[PDB]
Amino acid sequence: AAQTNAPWGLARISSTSPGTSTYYYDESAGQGSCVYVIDTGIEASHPEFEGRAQMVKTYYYSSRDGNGHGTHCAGTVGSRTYGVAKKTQLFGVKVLDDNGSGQYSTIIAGMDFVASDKNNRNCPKGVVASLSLGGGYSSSVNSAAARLQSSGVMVAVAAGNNNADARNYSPASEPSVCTVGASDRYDRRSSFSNYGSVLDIFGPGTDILSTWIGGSTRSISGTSMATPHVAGLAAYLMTLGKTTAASACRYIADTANKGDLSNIPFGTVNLLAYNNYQA
Ligand SMILES: Fc1ccc(C2=NNC3=NCCN3C2)cc1F
Repeated sequence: AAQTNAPWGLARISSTSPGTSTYYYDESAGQGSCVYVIDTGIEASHPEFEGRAQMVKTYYYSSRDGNGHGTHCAGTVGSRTYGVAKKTQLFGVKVLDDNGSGQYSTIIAGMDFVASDKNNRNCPKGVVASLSLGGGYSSSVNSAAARLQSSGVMVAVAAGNNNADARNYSPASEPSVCTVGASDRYDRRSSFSNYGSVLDIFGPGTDILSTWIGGSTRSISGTSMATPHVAGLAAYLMTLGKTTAASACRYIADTANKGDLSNIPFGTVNLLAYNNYQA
C-alpha cells in the first residue's frame, strides 16, 4: 500500500532516504494487534481512529483527553492518516492529568494494569505499549516497565527531551524495554533528544503531524512523538509475523537504517527505525 502526501515521519520509516513523502507498508497494517497508549487519554471519537480506539482505564475524574498529548501519540501509532499501523486496536490508559502530569505511583499502577488487562483483550498478533512519558531515575518505575515487558508486551518508551544522557531518566534507563530517541526530517538528531548507551533506536520526533483533541490536527515535537512511531512499527511487524513482543526492539534495531543520522554522540546507537517494506 502507498499513502501519498504522508507526514514526513511515516515516509521516513518506509524509506532508505530522507526527503520523500509517500508511506509504503503492507496492507495487513497491524490488524489483529493492540497498542496501549499510556498517557493523558485518547479522544476515541476522532474520525481518524475509525472506531478502533477506546479508553480502558483512568485514574482521574474523566477518561477524556483534556490535553491532546495522548491523542497525538495515539494518532501516530494508529490513525488512518497519521499512523504507522493503520488497522491496530488502540487502548487508552489515562495516567496523566489534563496538564500532562502524574504521580509515579499512578504510572506504575497503569503499567501493571496493562500487563493484566491484555488478558481481557483480543490481540492475536501481539500487544505493544507506548509510554511517551518520563522523569528522573527511579528503580521502581524501571521495574514496572520491566514487568510489563516480561509479561509479553513490547514496551517502547521515550528517551526524554533533556539533551542529556538518558541513563538518569526513567523508564528510559530500563535496559529491557525499547528506549526511543528523536530525529528530524533531515536525519539530524533532534536538538532536545536525549542520548546515551541505553537508547535502542531513533524515530521521527521533530515536527510530527498527528491527531489532536476537538477533532483537530497539529504538529508537535518530542521524543514523545518518536516513541509511537516505534510502537506502531512493532505492532505492524508483529502482525506480519516477523518478530515477537520479546524480540521486537532487537529486531527493529537489527533492521534499522544504520549510520544515517547526524549529531549522534559517540557511544549512542546510530539506528533509525525502518519497516523494510518492499512494495
Ligand atoms: F544534512 C542536511 C542537508 C540539507 C539540509 C537542508 N536545510 N533546509 C532545507 N530546506 C529545503 C531543503 N533543505 C535542506 C539540512 C540538513 F541537515
